[PDB]
Amino acid sequence: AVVSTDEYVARTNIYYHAGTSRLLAVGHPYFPIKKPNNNKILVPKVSGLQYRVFRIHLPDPNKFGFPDTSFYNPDTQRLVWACVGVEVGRGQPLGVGISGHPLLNKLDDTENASAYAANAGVDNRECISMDYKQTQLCLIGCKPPIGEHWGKGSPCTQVAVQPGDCPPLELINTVIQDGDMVDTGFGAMDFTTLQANKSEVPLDICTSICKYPDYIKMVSEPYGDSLFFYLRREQMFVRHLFNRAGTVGENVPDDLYIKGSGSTANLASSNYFPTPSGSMVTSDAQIFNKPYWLQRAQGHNNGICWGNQLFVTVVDTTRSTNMSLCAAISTSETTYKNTNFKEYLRHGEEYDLQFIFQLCKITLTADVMTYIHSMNSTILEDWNEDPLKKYTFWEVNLKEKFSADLDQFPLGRKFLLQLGL
Amino acid sequence: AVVSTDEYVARTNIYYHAGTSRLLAVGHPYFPIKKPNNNKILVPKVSGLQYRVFRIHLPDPNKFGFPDTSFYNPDTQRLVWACVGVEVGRGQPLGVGISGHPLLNKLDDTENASAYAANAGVDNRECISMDYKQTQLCLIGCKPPIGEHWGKGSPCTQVAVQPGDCPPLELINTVIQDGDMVDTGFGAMDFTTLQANKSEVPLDICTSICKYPDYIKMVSEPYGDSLFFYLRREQMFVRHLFNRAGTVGENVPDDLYIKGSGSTANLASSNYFPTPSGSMVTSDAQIFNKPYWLQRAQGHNNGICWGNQLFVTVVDTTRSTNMSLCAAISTSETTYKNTNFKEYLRHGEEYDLQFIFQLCKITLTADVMTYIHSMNSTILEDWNEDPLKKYTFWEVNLKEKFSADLDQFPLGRKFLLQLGL
Amino acid sequence: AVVSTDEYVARTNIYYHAGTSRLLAVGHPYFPIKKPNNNKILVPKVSGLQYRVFRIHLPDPNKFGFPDTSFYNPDTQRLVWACVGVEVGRGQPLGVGISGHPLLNKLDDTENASAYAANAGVDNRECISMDYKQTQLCLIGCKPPIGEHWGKGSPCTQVAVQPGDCPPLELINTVIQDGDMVDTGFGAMDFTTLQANKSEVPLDICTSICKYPDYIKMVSEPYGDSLFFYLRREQMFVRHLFNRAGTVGENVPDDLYIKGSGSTANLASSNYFPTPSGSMVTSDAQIFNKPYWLQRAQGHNNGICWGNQLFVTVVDTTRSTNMSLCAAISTSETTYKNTNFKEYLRHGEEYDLQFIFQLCKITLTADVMTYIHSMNSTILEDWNEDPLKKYTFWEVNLKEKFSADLDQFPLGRKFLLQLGL
Amino acid sequence: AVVSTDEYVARTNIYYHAGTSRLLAVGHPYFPIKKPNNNKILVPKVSGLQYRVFRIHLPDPNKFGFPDTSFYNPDTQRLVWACVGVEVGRGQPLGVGISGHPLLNKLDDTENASAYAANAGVDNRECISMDYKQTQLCLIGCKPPIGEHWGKGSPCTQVAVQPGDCPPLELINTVIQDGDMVDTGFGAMDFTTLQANKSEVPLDICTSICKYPDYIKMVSEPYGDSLFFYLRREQMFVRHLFNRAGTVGENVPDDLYIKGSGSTANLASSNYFPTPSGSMVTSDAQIFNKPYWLQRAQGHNNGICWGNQLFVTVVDTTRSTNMSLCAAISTSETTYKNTNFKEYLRHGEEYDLQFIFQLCKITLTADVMTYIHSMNSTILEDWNEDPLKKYTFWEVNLKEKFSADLDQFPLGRKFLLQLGL
Repeated sequence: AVVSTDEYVARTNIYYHAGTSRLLAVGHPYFPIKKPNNNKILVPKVSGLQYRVFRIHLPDPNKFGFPDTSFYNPDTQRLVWACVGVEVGRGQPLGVGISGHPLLNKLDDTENASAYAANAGVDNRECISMDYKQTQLCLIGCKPPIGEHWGKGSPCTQVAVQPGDCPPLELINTVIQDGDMVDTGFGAMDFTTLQANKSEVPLDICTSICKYPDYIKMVSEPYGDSLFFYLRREQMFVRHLFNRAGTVGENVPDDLYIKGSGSTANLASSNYFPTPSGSMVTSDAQIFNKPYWLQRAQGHNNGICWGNQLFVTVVDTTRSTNMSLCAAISTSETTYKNTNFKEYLRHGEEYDLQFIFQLCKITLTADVMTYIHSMNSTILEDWNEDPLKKYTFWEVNLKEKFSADLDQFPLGRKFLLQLGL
Repeated sequence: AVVSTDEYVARTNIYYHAGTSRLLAVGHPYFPIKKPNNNKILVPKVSGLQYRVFRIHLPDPNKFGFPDTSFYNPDTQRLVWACVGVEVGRGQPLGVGISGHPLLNKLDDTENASAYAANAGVDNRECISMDYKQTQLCLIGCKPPIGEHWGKGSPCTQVAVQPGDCPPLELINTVIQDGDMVDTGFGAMDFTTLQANKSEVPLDICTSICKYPDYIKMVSEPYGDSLFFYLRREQMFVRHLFNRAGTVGENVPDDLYIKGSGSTANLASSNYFPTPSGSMVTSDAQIFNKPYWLQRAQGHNNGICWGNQLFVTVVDTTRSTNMSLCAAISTSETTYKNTNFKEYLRHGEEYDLQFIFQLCKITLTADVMTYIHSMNSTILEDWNEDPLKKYTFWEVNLKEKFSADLDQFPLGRKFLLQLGL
Repeated sequence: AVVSTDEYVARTNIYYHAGTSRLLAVGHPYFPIKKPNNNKILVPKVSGLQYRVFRIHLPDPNKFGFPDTSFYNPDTQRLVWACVGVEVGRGQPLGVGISGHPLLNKLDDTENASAYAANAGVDNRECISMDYKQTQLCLIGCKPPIGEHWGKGSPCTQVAVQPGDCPPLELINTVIQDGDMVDTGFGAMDFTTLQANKSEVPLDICTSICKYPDYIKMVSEPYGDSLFFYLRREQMFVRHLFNRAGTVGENVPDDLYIKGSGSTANLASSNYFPTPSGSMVTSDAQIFNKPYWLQRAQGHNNGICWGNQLFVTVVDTTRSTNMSLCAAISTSETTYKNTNFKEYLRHGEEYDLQFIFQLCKITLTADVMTYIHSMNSTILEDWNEDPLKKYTFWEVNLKEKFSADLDQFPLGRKFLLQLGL
Repeated sequence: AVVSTDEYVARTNIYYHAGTSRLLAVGHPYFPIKKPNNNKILVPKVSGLQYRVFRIHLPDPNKFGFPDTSFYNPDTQRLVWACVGVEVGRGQPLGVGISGHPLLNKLDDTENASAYAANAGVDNRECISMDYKQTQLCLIGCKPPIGEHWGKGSPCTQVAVQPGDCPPLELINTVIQDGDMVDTGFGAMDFTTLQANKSEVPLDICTSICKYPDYIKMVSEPYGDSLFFYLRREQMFVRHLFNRAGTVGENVPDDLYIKGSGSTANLASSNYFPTPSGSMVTSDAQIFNKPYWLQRAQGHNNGICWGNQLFVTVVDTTRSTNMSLCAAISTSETTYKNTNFKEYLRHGEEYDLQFIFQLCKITLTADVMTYIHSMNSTILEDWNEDPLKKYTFWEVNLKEKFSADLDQFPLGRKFLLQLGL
C-alpha cells in the first residue's frame, strides 16, 4: 500500500527562497535556422506553442551547509526539500501569434458555396495561416511530465498493407520534453508518421508531434511524483471550414445519398477539416504571475522533491506574438522595392521562476527504508549519472540560489504574509 | 538587508489632499505637425496609445508651514510625505481609435485563399488600418517606471554581417518616458532599428519604440521604490491574417514540405503577421475614476515619497477616439468637391489626478542614517539639480495644492468615509 | 467651508410618493419633419440617442397643505423636499436602432485591401449606416446637468487663418438640454462647426453637438447640487475601418515611410475613421426599472431639492428600435411597385418616473441664513421668473401628484419593504 | 385604499400539487396551413416566437371534497387557492429558429459599399431570412396579461389624409392572447395596419401584431391581479444594415448635406433598417425547468387565485428549432431531382406545467365583503358564463389533477425540501 508523505516525512520550520534570475529565449517561431550543408543549429525554434519543461536542480540538503544543524540527527535521519510555493513569472506583453503553410492542403471553402466547386487538378494547395487554440498550463512534480498523442500503430500480421492504405492508430505515452509542441487545434498526434502529405498543417507542427498531458495517467500514478499540482486552461473555436485535396481513401457509402449528375455527378471531397482559433487573450484570465501554494496535494507525494529535483512544465500561448524584422540590402534608393528588403521572423519568450522550499527530515527506520526502497531505491543509494540523459529539458541550477531571507524576495514576502507565522 | 518602511518611518495623524485642476492634451494621433523647413513642433503627437508619465512634485514637508509643529522634533527627526490614496480621473467618453499606414507591407490575405496568389512585383504595399490591442494600466512609485523592449543587439566580432542579414535581438531595459508608445499588438520592440522597411506597422509606432512595463524587474527591485502599486488590464485577438512582401531572409527547410509545380512551384511568403484588435471597451471594465487605497505595499517601500516626488504612469486606450475635422477652402459651390475640403485628425485626452497624503516622521538615529544613506544618499543631503534631466515627463506641481480639509474634496470625502476615523 | 446638508437640514418622518403617469414621445429618429416654406415643427426628432432631461416641479412644502402641521414651527423654520428614492421606468421592448447618411464621406475599405485603391475623383461618398455605441446613464441632482464637448476654439491673433486651415479645438462646458445628442462613437464634439463637410457622420448627429457628461466637474462642484447620484454604462467596439475622401490637411512626414512608385507613387488617404458598434443589448444589463435609494450622497448636498426642483437626466439606447411604416398610394394593382409605396421612419420612447420624497425642516438661525444665503440666495428670497428660461427640458409637474400612501404605489411598497419601518 | 391579501386571506396548512401531463404543440412555423377554397385550419401556426397564455382552471375549493373539513367554518368563511410554487417545464433541445420573406423590402446593403448603388427600379425585393431576437419570459397572475404595441391612431379632423401620407401612431394596450407574436427585433407594432407594403418583415409577423408585455401598467395596477410574479430575459444585436426600397415619404432636409452630382446627384434611400439577431442560446441562461417560489409578492395580491383561475404566460425562443421534412414523390430514379421532393417545415413545442397550491380561508365579515365586493363583485357572487369568451388561450383543466401527496411529485419534493416543514 502507498501512503502520504505526511506519514514518514517530517516538516521542519526552515524555509528557503530560490529563483532563476530571468530566463530568456529567442528564436524562429516555425523552424530552426541552420547551415544548409551543415546541421549545427544557428538559430533555434522558439514558439509560444512549445512546452517548456524545466529540470530544477536543488542543492542536496544533506551536503548543504546550514548555520544550525541541531534541528536533526544526521545519524538516524536524512533531509529532503519540499516545494511549498511557486511563482511562474512571465514577461512579455500579452498577444497572439499565427502559423501557416505556403502549401497547405486546402481544396475549397466548404463553409458556404454558391456553385459546385471545380475539380481537383494537380496540387491545389494554398498559402494559409491561422491563430492556434489558446492554452495555458502548468505542471509541477518531482518526475518529468507524461503526455499522450496518436501515432502509427503496428500493423496486424495478415492483410498486406496496400500502399496508400490508411495507417493504424495507437495512443502513445511519451515523456514531455522541453521544446515539444502542444495540440494547436488539430489534436495530439504525430503528423510526420501520420501525414505523408507534409502539408496538412502549418510548418511549426508540420513535422512534429503535438502532445497532450496525460492527466488521467499521471494522477492514477500510485505515488504521484510526476505531478502534485497543475493548472490548465484551454479554449478553441472553428474559424473556417475547409476541404482536403487528395484522393478518396475511403469512399462515402452510397446508402447515405442520392447520386447526382452533370456537375454533381462526381462527389466533392467530404474530408473536411476546420481551422482553429483561440479567441481573445486577457489579463483577467492569466494563470501566471500569481503564486501557487502547494499545501495539500491530491496525490500521496505532497510536494516532496525526491532526488533534490523538481519539474515545472509550462505552456503559455497568451504571449505568442511573433515580430517581423526586415533589414535593407541597400540604404540608397528612395523607392520601395520588395527586393531591397530581406524579411524575417523572430519570437521571444521571458520567464522567471521563483520557489519557496521547506526543509524536511526522514528518520530512516526499518519500515521507512523498506518503503522508500521499494518506491525508488535510488533515494537511499544517493543518500549517505543522469537516468534521463536521453531526454532534454531546460536545465535550471538553483544550488547557489537558496536564501533564508524570504523577506528579501517578492515570492518570499507573499509567502510570509500568506502563512502569517 | 532591506526592511519595510514601517520599521523606521513614523506615521502621524495629519492628512492632506492634493490634486491637479484638470490636465488636458490635444494633438495629432499619429505624428507631430511641424514646420517642414523648421523643426519646432507646431502640434504635438497625442494618442491614446502613449504612456503618460506624471512627475508629481510635492512641497517639502520640512520647509512646509504647518499650523502646529509640536507633533515632532525638528532636531532629532525629519518629515516625508506618504501616498495613501490616489484617484486617476479620466474625462472623455469611452471609445476606440484606429491606426494605419498608407503603404503597409501586406502582400496577400492568408486567412483564406481560393487560388494561389499572384507574384510579388515591386511594392505591393496597401493602405491598411487596424484597432490596436486594448490596454489599461497604472503604475505608482517614487521612482520613474522601467520598461522592456526588443532592440538590435550588438553583433559578435566574427562573421561579417552580410547586408540584409537578420539583426540580432536584445531585451533592453529603459526608462518609460511620457509620450512613449505602448505595445499595440506587435509586441514591445524598436521598430526603427529592427524594420528598415518603415512599412511593417501603422505610422504612429512606425518609427517609435513600443515598450512594456518590466513588472518582474521592478518588483524584484530590493527597495521597491519604482512601483509600490499597479493595475494592469490588457486584451487582444487576431482580426486578420496576412503575408509580408519582401524577400526570403530565411528559407523554409525543404524537409518541411513537398515541392510544388506550375503555380505552386514557387513558395509564397510564409512570413505571416496578424492584425490585432482590442475588442469592445466597457464601463464595467474601467480601472480609473475609482480610488486606490495604498495601505499595504507588497514592496518594502510602503508608499513613502522620498524626495517629495511621486510617479504616476498611466495608459488608457479605452478613450482613444480620434476626431476628424475638415474645413472648407470655399463656402460657395453647392456641389461637393473633395478638392474643396481639407481633412485633418485630432485626438484629445483629459486627466484629473487626486491624492491623499499622510505626513510621516523619521528620527535620524545612527542606524537609520546609515540605512537611508546606503539606500539613497540624496535623501539626507537634501534634508537639513534634477538627476533625471535627460528624461522627459508630464511635470505636475502640487506644492500649492495641498489642503488639510479632505472634507472639501471628492477623494477626501471618500477617504474619510473609507478609513472611518 | 461647505458642509453636508445633514448638518443644517432636519429629517422628519413624513414620506410622500409622486410619479408621472406615463410619458410618451414619438417622432422621426434622424431629423424633425416640418413645412418647407414654414419653420413650424410638424413632427419632432425623437431618438434613443438623445438626452432626456426632466425638470421635475415639486409642490412647495411651505405652501403645501398637510393634515398635521405640529411637526414644525413655521416661524423659526422652513420646509424642503428631500429625494430618497427614484425609479426610472422604461417601457418599450429592448432593441437596437441604426443611423446613417446617404452621402457619408467614406473613400475605401481600409480593413483589408487586395490592391491599391483607385483615385479619389469628385464626390466618392457612399450611402452608409451603423449601429451607434450603447449608452445607459442616469443623473440626478437639484441643478441641471453639465456636459463637455470639443468645439471650435477662438484663434490667436497672428497668422491669418488660411481658408481650409484646421480649426482650433477647445473643450466647452455646456448645460445638457433635453433633446441633446449623446456621443455615438465619434466622441463628444460639435460636428456643425468642426466639419464643413456635412457628411462625416450620420444625419442624426450630422449638424448637432454630441455632449458627454462632465462627471469630473460636477463632482468637484463644491455644494454638489448638480448631481448627487448617477449610473453610467457605456460600451463600444470597432465594426469597420474606413478612409476619408477629401484633401490632405496635413501631410504625412516623409521620414515615416519609403516613397512608392507607379500605383503606390501617390499616398492614399491616411485619415482613417472607424465605424462604431454598441454590441448586443441585454436584460441582465439594464439600469432602469430598478429603484435607486439615495441615502448617502458622495457630495455635500444629500438629495435636498432646493427650490422644490429636481433634475433627472437619462440616456437609454437599449430601446432604440426605429420602426418603418409605409402607406400605399394606391390599393389596386396586385403587382409591387416601389413607386406605389411611401416609406417612412418613426421611433417611440416610453418613460415613467417615480419618486419617494422625505419632508425636511430648517431652523433659520443666523449662521444657517448666512450659509444658505451664500450658497444660493434665491433659497431664502423664495421662502417666506425662471432662471433657466434660456434652456429647454421636458417639463414635469408633480404639484398634484404627491400622496402620503406609499402603500398604494409600487415604488412606495418597495420603499417601505426596503426601509422596514 | 387597497391592502395586501395577507390582511384578509388566512393561510391553512394544506398544500396540493397539480400538473399538466405534458402539453404538446405541432404546426407550421410561419403560417397556418388550410384548405384554399375553405377556411378551416388544417395545420396551425406553431412558432417559438408566439406567446403561450395558459388559462389554468382550478377545482373550486368550496365545492371540493376534502377528507377533513374541520379546519374552517363554511358558514362564516370561504375558501380560495393560493399559488405558492410554479415550475414551467420545457422539453425540446435548445436551438435557434429562423424566419424570412421571399420578397423582403431590402434595397441595398448599407453596412459597407464600394460604389454608389444603382437605382431603384420596380420591385427590388430579395428573399431574406434572419434569426430573431432571443426572448424568455414568464408572467403569472390571476388575470390575463396585458401588452402594448404601436398601431394606427385615429386622425385629427382637419387636413384630409393625402393617400400615402404617413399614418399616425398610438400606443395600444391589448390583452395578450395565446398565439400572439413577440417583438422579434422590429419592435412591438401592428405591421398589418402600419405596413401596406406587406414585405417589411418576415412572413411569420408580416400580417400580425408583435406585442410587448406592458410591465409598467400591470405593476401600477392597484390590486395587482394581472401579474404577481415575472421573469424576463431579452437580448439582441444588429446583424445587417439595410435600405428600404419605395419612395421618400419624408425628404431629407437639405440643410443636412451638400448636394451631390452625377451618380451622387440623387440621394439613395436613407430609410435604413437593421436585421436582428438574438445571439447564442445557453443552458446556463435558462429560466425554465427551475421552480419559482411565489412567497412574497410585490403587489397587494400575494398569489391568490380569485375565481379559481390562474394565468401563466410564457415566451421561449431558446428552443425555436424548425425542422424541415421532405417526402419523395417517387422512390424510383437514382438521380436527384428537385422536382421529385416536396419540401415542408414544421415546429414542435413541449411544455409541462406544475404547481403547488396552498389552501386559504376568508371570514366573510362586513368590511371584508365590502372590500372584496368593490375589488371584484363576481368573487362573492360566485361563492355560496366566461367573461373573456372573446379572447383566446390554451385552456388547461386541473380540476382532476390536485393531489395531497406532494411527496409523489418532483415539484412536490422540491417544495417540501425547500420549505423544510
